[PDB]
Amino acid sequence: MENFQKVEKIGEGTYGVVYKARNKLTGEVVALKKIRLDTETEGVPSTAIREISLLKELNHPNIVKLLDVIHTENKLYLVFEFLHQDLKKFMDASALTGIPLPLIKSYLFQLLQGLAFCHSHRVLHRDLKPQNLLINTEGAIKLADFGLARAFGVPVRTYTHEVVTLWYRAPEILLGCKYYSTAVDIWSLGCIFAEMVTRRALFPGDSEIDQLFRIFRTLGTPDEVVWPGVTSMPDYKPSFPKWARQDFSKVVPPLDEDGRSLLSQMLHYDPNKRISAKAALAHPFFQDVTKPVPHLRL
Ligand SMILES: CC(C)=CCNc1ncnc2[nH]cnc12
Repeated sequence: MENFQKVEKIGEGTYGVVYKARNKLTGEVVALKKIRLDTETEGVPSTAIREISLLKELNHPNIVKLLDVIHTENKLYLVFEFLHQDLKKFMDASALTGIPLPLIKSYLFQLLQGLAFCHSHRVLHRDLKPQNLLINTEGAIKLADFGLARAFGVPVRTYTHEVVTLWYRAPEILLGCKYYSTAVDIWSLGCIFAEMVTRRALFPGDSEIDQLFRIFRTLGTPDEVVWPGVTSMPDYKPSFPKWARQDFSKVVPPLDEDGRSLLSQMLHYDPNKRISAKAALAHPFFQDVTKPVPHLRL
């Protein structure tokens, strides 16, 4: 765009390149995202424009602010508030010592607040992953790209030919449910929570079926007792191997009883039984939550 001076390429997201750019008028550094490469023949649907415009109104201190929407030359650029680091980078940087529990608890608490806010307005993210969880020097964490999947139906091989991670995908999505709920976001967060604690991805599948079988090997193959209606799901197959559920004490050491209790509720098979963001904020796990300052050198 021309009202901005790019100052860097922050990377390549799901929808296009993300640049660090300086707004020439204001002088504020912002995150500029050019949307959808190649696949955009129509002239940018009025429908995505309308969904996006709605997001401009969704403001919360734990939601990365959508500053502007620029449909120029029949192209779309979303201007977001800029944050210096994402959680993926931070975790890689805390690989040897781990992220302290107090920090983990504060980050989870703030994430659940942003989520409860979006969920109350019937807005879903549906593509939560460490990469779109941004952190700053004050101890805050914010959810990036909330509601965009609804605007632009999420693909796997990006314009950069990159393969979209399935590691945080909820089982109802993997089994073909097309009317997914706010529960999908809680499943993803449960997975990110377990990853922060153990310093290893919970379910690093490399194909849809590998993703699903890794979930089954750990949580047990779902049946009609734990998930009523599972066997009627589109991609459900009577030929799925039947695996037993493992003990969470073995899955997420050394998380204490409160954390494991919370995690198991975030990881319920049945989307309807899964804990909501709102109820999770009330869990005993957060009784001693604080807001500590992270360790980052930019
Ligand atoms: C390309 C990508 C995966 C990196 C992280 N994204 C972001 N990085 C930095 N500032 C931002 N503001 C909005 N989104 C932001």
